Amino acid sequence: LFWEWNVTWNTSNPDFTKCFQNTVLVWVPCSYLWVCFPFYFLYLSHHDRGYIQMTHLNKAKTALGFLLWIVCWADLFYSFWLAPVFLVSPTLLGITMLLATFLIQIERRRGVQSSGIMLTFWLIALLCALAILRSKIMTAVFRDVTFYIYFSLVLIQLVLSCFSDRSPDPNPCPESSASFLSRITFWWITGMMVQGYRQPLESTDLWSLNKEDTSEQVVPVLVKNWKKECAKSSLFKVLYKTFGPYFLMSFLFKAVHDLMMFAGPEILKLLINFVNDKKAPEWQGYFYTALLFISACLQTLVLHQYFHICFVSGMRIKTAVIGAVYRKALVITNAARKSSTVGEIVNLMSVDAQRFMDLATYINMIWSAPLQVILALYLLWLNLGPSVLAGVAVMVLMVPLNAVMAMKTKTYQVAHMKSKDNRIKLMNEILNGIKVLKLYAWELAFKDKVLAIRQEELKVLKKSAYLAAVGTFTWVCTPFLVALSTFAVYVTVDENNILDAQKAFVSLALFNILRFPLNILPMVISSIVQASVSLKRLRVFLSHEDLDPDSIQRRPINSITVKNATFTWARNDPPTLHGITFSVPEGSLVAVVGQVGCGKSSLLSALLAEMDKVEGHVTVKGSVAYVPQQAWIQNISLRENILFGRQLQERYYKAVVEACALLPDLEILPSGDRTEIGEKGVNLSGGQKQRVSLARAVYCDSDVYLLDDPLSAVDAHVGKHIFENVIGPKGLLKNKTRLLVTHAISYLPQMDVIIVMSGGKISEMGSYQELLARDGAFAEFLRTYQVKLSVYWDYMKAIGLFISFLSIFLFLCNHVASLVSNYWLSLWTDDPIVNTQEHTQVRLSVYGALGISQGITVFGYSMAVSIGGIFASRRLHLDLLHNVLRSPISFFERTPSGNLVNRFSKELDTVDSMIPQVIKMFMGSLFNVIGACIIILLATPMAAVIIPPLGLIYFFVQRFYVASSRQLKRLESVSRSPVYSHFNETLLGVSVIRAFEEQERFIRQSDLKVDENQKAYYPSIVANRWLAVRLECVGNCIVLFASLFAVISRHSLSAGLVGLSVSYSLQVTTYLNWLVRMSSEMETNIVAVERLKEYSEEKEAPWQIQDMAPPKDWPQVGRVEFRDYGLRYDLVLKHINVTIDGGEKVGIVGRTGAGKSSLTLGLFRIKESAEGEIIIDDINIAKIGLHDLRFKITIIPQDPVLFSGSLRMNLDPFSQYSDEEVWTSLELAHLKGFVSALPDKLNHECAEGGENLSVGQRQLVCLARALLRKTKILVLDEAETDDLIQSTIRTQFDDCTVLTIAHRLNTIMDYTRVIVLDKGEIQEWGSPSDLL
Ligand SMILES: CCCCC/C=C\C\C=C/C=C\C=C/[C@@H](SC[C@H](NC(=O)CC[C@H](N)C(=O)O)C(=O)NCC(=O)O)[C@@H](O)CCCC(=O)O
Repeated sequence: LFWEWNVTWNTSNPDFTKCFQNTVLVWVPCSYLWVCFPFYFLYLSHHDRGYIQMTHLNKAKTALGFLLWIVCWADLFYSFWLAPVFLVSPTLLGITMLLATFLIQIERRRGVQSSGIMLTFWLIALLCALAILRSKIMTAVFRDVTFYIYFSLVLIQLVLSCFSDRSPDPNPCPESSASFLSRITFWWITGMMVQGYRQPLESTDLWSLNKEDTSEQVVPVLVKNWKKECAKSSLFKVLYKTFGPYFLMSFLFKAVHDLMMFAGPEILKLLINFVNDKKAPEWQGYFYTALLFISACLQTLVLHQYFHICFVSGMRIKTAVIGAVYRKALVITNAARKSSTVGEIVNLMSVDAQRFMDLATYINMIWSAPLQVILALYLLWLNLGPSVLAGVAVMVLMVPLNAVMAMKTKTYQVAHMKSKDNRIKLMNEILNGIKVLKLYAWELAFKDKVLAIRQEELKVLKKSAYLAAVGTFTWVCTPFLVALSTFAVYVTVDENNILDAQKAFVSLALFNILRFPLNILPMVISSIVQASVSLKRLRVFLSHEDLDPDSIQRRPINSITVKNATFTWARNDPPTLHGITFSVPEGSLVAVVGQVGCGKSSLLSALLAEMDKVEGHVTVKGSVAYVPQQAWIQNISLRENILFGRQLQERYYKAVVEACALLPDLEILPSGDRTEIGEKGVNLSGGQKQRVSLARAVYCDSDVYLLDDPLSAVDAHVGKHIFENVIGPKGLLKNKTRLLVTHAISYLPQMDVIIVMSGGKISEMGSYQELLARDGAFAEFLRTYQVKLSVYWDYMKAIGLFISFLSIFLFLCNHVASLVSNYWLSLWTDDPIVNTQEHTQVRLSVYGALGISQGITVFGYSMAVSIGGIFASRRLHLDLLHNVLRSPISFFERTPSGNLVNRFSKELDTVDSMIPQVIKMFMGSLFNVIGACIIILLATPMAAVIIPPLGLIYFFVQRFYVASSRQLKRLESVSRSPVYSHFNETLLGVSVIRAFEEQERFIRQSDLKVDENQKAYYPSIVANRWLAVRLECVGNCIVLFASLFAVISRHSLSAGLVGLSVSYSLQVTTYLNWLVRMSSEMETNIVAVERLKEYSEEKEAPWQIQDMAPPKDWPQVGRVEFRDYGLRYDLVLKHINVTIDGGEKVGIVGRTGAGKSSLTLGLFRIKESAEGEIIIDDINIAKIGLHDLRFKITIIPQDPVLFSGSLRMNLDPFSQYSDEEVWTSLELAHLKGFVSALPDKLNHECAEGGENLSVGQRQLVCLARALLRKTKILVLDEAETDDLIQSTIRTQFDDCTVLTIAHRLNTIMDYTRVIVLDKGEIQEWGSPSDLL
């Protein structure tokens, strides 16, 4: 009377036995709350949130828990008033009920608004009660009424448990306040999604993070663990175990998900067996159908809990890594600073942290993928037998083959990356010197130079396309690669074996499962190798030696005290300052004096605890303001540069700004002091950078100032003014202890104390007059001296219509072939079993041929698609480059250089890497979903009525997801860049920050910048889970209906038709979610194509008109004639009617604001003539093509910008002039001695802008360019080597006509026929003799 099959599996009324009802159905819920409870105290204790108040809901639940216990014990009372189960079961139920009410009580105490255990437990109890209820109502007072009361109370308790209790910024994330049901299905983001449909998302209306995802909590925890280990020993992975306890729930969730996923094919086997057998009740089939849907729903909920936990752990890992690296960068010693690069360190933060999030999502595969394949193997084995091994051998041949590919893809990126940077380093060199480049027609040469690098880069992309082809091939047809071999061996080995519907289709479903773990595991292994590579970098960085923090005694308010102190720049390097001793009293001006490399700047570095103190005692008293030699400028506005995170005082600020003589600099700058100075914003001259640095130090109002050569780049008058109003005894810092490093004698007599040193050693310090009287070292020193479809059509044109249509045809052929192969397997399964099947050889051969066609087609579209991607990228980059180069300088000056150089990099990276792969994934998923839907209706046509409900809801999520995700996927991208770009700045001014003691402010700044990025990132990773849960639920509904419609119509179809319909239904779930994701990725990445075709409407005079082309000797004499010239800019140039005769030296004089320089722009047609007819000799300029005239006229600009490469490519990019001409021109440019000195001869590799070369040399190289050009018309733009360049321009260019715009009248006096420009008009036209 406990368990039989007659009343439970062979009867049309599926009733449970009486004993089963009273034993197992009651042991399930009571025992469910018994194994988790002891484990629930762990969570309830470790995690606390206060206590919830006394509410009616909490009490209602507690009172019903008391009554429920009574009712269950009331049964024991009546039993006490024969059957053994009538004693233990009621008491056990009462006791577990007493545990339930105690649990809601303690959950109130521990502050859990919504409970998961107190919901699943009631759900399980309800289902058990429902089963007994149905049985008890089918049986029909004494003990039944107690059960009805129990069931009603349990139902009301379950309904109550759904509501969220009262709680223990104006925009907190609803993560914490959401109930259990909302947390399971991620419903709390729905509003944020739906708002994303009408109200465009902004960084302000974004949620704030939780307390578990903020830098202030995640970073100090990892820092403490890192400190504990170092002192304990310093290994690293040991520390990452801290994330383990949280990451541990991922283990349980993945373990549950694996079994839940494998419960699918078993139910499919049961269903196929049911359809095969005629003598079976319909309720049996309905049971399997409902069980499959329940299993799928539990699987998806568990999987998306696992994924969310895994993603949150990775985000925390990134946050902790960023925080730890930033906090360490402020403490590492000098040698460690130089051990890396301000560049590599930033790249370490940018790459290692991202790799950790990238790894986290699939690190669990190392233990899950093996189980997800091994368990399938055993299921396949018991289904088929030994023939499985012959299949798995192919699986063996798949892992290494797939791994080597993942090995190649790992390395090819490197060969691509170094090729990309080499391009992007060159493009800036083009963009910085665009005017000089387009002054004498270097557009083509540099275009070809860039295109060569582009081709070298595209070779690697072609190789990566060939690799990704095999990768996709394996991913797509690994299931069938296994299936064909396994079925062939199974049929061939033995004649007696019969392949029915259940074997073939359950094995096919199992292979569909095997597909994922097989092809993800090598990718996980490669990612682990990369992460372990990055771990070594993080180890060697975090383990760096921090500089002694107490080396310098910083006593709060004899001002500076040094006795017998020797300092080093490294532990093993020799001392730089040997045995220094000096006492600087309060409010005294001390000047450090020495030669180059003496040790002056080292003294100020040592007073800031930047040098490594090998011995001594330093007692700097009070706050220190450091003015470094190399000025550190924050990208913030000039006002905040001077303020330096300090309260603004209008009177003090306005006293500081002009005392540094920053008023003219404020005037020239556009926005004044609100202008964005720094590398990214407006560039500033060195002297201006010094003034701002000094102004910042003066505003900081310290007592001790360390001025490491503040007046190096300021002019003599500006320097004297600054010293008078700032550093001098009658300036701003009169009472401040100033210690200045100088090599200028002009202010030395005003200094109170002069510390003169030699070779890092104190050498007879003293006051100026006393030192002069002593006549020693100081005397010697003094004596020394919604995307539109048009974008998609444009991209498909860029690929090429033939390639695009061929790729589309090959997908259709691949997917039709796969569908036909599966249908053929379905026909094979249900064949006359005439003892076995006789079509075996024929059907096996046909199935093999279809699969070979499938594989050949798959490798086909990828190759076409992948090659089409390369073709489109090549054409897009070429078009962009041609449009930019042909564009006038007005674009360059109007559009920011940063925005333009963004597309030359990010857009090309997107088109080169992301777009083709996303198209492949999107179209593969779309065709798989369409094919599965097609098969569903082929097997069950009545499933068409299920389309409208799903097709509506699928329409909504698809409409709600992409409209919102594109915002977040953008909001994150624009927010992660300010993080690293901040760190770089912090890395440039570590010494300044430590001197001002502003570590904490920058720590908070970095924490805030990381938190903003996380705020942008977390909603996206929750939107992924939201979308996936919705679409997986849709897929589970479609599997439910597809199985149900086969069950109801099992007398018209075959288990094979069922086997195929349900098997494809199981595939629909994992493909709908990826289809919508890939639609989102397409709608986000295809905008890059629009950004690339933006400059399509490139606009300058067509080069080489070839219709009015001039003769070879166009400047026959060089007769220039400005005939009523007017230059628009309202008119800078106006009423210009001048004539410069051939071979007549002519200069242009004028003040700032005149049309002097603009006149040169007129000669080279930089700006089109608003009204003018400039004619050289007998030919109009406006008619001639640009290149022609730009080649026949030469210019020596203000600052010659030398381009990266060899000197010969600088002189002659086209290599048109012979080597003898280059040598002669270089000799004639007073450069033969220097140019012969480089070991590379003419191939000297000059860096960006010729940093290695001096300014004089670069000027002479530009003169050499002009001389090598050998043209009759030459223009000069004048600002030490002036004597040399002036003599050289006066030496052999007397034959040629030279215009000269000089800000100095001394040189212009030599040139006859001076033209003076007052405000664009010709004020005077005649020789300098007539001028005076
Ligand atoms: C892509 C292969 C090359 C191209 C092949 C051509 C066409 C293939 C057809 C369909 C494409 C996609 C199929 C399934 C997704 S499936 C998405 C993936 N897997 C799961 O959803 C986990 C479920 C799985 N069954 C398991 O074992 O847990 C995942 O981790 N999602 C995380 C998230 O939600 O963000 C995988 O591609 C994701 C892996 C992508 C990757 O890391 O390269």
